[PDB]
Amino acid sequence: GSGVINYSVLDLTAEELEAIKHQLNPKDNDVEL
Repeated sequence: GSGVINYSVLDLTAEELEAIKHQLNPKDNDVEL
């Protein structure tokens, strides 16, 4: 019954947003959704 974190951000940075789009150097090594 692990809790879930609420991540709701709109004011994202260009450098941050671009980083996700590229998905370069990920962190999730196992169990990905």
